[PDB]
Amino acid sequence: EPEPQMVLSPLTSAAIFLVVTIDSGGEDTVRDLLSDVASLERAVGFRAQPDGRLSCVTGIGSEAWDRLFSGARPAGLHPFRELDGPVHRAVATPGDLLFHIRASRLDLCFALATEIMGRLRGAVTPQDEVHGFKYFDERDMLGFVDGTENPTGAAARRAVLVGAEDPAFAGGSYAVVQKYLHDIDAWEGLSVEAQERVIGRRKMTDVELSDDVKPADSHVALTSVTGPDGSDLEILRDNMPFGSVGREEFGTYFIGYARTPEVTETMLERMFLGTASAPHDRILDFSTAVTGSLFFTPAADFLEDL
Ligand code: HEM
Ligand SMILES: [Mg+2]
Ligand SMILES: [Mg+2]
Ligand SMILES: [Mg+2]
Repeated sequence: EPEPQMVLSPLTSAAIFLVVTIDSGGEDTVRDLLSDVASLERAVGFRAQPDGRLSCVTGIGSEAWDRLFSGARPAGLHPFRELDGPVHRAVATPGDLLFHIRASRLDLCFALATEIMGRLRGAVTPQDEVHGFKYFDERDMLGFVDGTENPTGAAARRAVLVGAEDPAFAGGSYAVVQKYLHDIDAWEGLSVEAQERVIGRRKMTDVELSDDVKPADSHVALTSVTGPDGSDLEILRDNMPFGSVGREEFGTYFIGYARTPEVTETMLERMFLGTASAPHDRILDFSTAVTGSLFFTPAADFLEDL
């Protein structure tokens, strides 16, 4: 019965991440926009189907939820949890609404962002806006393939969609965003083999390092999580490169979706606070988080019915 938003998108070479705060008294304008956001997605995207692949996933933050709605809330919806590691910090930054806009073309993303922001004029203040672009063969700004071990099909739906554990919000998901900037000069001072040690995969061929070679403080080791029952705890990432050459800004826009924030926050805790065998994730020695926000992306029928 409950239809998910397009959390599980086919691959898209362009994206706009829009994060805004809701102004005092902007709630009615926001509720009106939420009830139309699927209609606007069809209005912009339909004429470019099937290759356009335009979608918007709309998220609401914990504080914004309690300003917009009354009664029961999604069981896991809280402000992003700031992590204060001995070396690396995951900052919490303002954000009430997320529009995760993806397509095969930036123009479609741009036109939908314009229609959305057009309707929210006078009710919201811009916080963050990133225009993301596919970078060669699905690489990120560190020169590694990014997305390889994402779950797909049924395994992806089981990892990202709320079900019987929170029935009133079935078909929703939890999105965590962090905008990362990379120290490309420091990164380029490492050999390819030193970089592979940091990530935990081979750079050109994208083959995972063997169990006896993969460092405990590699990115892949610390973001590989097995639950008590033995099965892998997974998230769905759609990381997007961005930047500005004049400002020497070379970034990764991280977005991770999970059926509970506990899986994503377990990964972040291992990365920023480490484990018995790792001080922290070596990727953070080349990567600074400058935002951090958590959102609930409800079933599409929750937004339509407002
Ligand atoms: C800081 C910028 C980031 C970059 C540049 C980055 C890059 C990558 C790369 C290159 C891989 C290996 C290929 C793949 O399977 O996708 C990877 C894997 C992964 N990343 Fe990250 N990542 C970043 C942040 C994060 C964060 C913040 C999390 C979680 C909160 C995360 C979770 C994962 C997971 C779950 C995998 C799959 C590991 C596995 O099961 O094999 N990443 N990432
Ligand atoms: Mg990609
Ligand atoms: Mg530099
Ligand atoms: Mg694995």
